[PDB]
Amino acid sequence: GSSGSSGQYELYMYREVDTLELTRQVKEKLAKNGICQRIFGEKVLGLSQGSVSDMLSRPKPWSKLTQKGREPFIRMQLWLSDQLGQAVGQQPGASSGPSSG
Repeated sequence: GSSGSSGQYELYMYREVDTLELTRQVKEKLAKNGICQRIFGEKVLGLSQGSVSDMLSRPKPWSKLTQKGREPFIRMQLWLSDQLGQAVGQQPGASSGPSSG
């Protein structure tokens, strides 16, 4: 009977989603936890820091996204429920400030 539950991307290979409400749900769940959507994009989604910014700010509809364009949105959809519980516990140790002298 009920057999999957975490809802792997194979559901979304066929069916459509509201990419605007998806990015919304994601942005909220991240904000509710003080997660920088940048580092989420970098690690979880796997995307460049500006590419994911443009994504979450001004997505395209599912109908525009090809399979390679849906990949980050799929990982977004999963992460909502799935949380992708590999591993947590490491910030990016590093920083810089400007200098001129």
